[PDB]
Amino acid sequence: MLENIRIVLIETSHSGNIGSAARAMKTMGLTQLCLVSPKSVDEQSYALSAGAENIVKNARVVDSFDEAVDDCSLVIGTSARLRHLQNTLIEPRECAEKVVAYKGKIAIVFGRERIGLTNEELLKCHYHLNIPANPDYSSLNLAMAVQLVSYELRMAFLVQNNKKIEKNYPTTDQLAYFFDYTERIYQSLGFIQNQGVMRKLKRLYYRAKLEKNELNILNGMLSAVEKRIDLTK
Amino acid sequence: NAMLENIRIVLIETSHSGNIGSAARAMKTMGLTQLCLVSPKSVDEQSYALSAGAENIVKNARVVDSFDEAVDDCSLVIGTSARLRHLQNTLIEPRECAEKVVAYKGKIAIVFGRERIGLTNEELLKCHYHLNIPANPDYSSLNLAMAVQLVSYELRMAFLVQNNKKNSLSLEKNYPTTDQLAYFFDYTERIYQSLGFIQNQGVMRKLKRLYYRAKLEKNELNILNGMLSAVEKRIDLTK
Repeated sequence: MLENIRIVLIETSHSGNIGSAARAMKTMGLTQLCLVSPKSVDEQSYALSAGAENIVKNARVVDSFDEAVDDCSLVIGTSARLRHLQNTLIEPRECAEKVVAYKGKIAIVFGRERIGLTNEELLKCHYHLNIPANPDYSSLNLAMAVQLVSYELRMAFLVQNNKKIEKNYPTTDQLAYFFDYTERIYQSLGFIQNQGVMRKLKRLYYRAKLEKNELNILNGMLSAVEKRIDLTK
Repeated sequence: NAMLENIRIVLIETSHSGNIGSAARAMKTMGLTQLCLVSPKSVDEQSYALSAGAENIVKNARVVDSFDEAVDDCSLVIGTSARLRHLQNTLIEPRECAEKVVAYKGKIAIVFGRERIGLTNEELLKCHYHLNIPANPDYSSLNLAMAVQLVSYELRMAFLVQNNKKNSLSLEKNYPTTDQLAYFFDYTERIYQSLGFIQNQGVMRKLKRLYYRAKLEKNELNILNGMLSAVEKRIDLTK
């Protein structure tokens, strides 16, 4: 379900925004709202929720970011395209596709009304979600950003349910391990000297859509090489 | 630039003057600039306040008394609507809708009907397509600003994907030759037989299948040949 997604708002300054976000969530089928030290949750939150009062009432209220995301193994924060976030920057479409496919708890984290998220809060996210926007005017209202992300989450959920089609292949930990395994070895061999190799390698292996059998063989090859490396220090 | 400027956003009878502001803001975040109001109930400081830096859009908005004037000079007209069964032939959702707008060689009005009322029979008949936003069946009413934000966003995404297309087709005239890939397979074989990994021809067969299915780029082949050389140097250093 959309039930494993927690929507987290950090220090919402305007209490109406919380109602608007509850409404936007409910409109798309989301329910789990989390507020990290909201400035206030009040009659204005309840009024703007307009039928989504249940989402507001059931909101988890916590005093910290870490508390908000304590049992989520995937954490995504909304961000501007800051230079230092370039390797983990993603957009809502790809994000929605990642999320709907994820096994486990996911938190999507929206920052403060003007400021967004601090770098320290950003460091606590695995991916950084950027909404493509007018470069001259690229900050959304907090509830509208939630509305758009909630909307791509439902588009992705529906597309997936249109097939539920079905094919057992390779699981994502098996594959990310294949990467790390590949990275360790070829780094050891003097070959990998930056991220570029591992970027092309994943772009290739996705395209191929490795069968479980194929992952097996590429894995046995790593081991055979490791044996020789390990049998040479 | 923007061919987002050939798109007029029309808001039918807005109520709270703040809603005009919140819609102008949503538009500006996505690069839309043309706003038209039909008989707004009121426009005042709140229309400006809620625009949050999108005042220009509110200042320049048209204000008319009729749907006909509101869509003057637009030959593609899209009205938002509930999933009304009698409109089944012309109902579309925001993704398909944006692809059509973006390929439309003329001016387009997208008309946002009144919250929880929609458009009249006459107004619906005057739309070429009817735009419904997939939503919770149990709670499907977007307020005005939410609806404009989402349609504007799909519009911008349609615009970007179309402009990414116009560039990238020219941008992979480098695929390896048959002999290059073949050389790579014999090289993989030799090396992995040298290791003591290969015992039967099935490994190579499955590998060719994999790599042919992949359709290796020349630079990908380069990397993979580079790994085999990396492994080779190590083998050649042991014995």
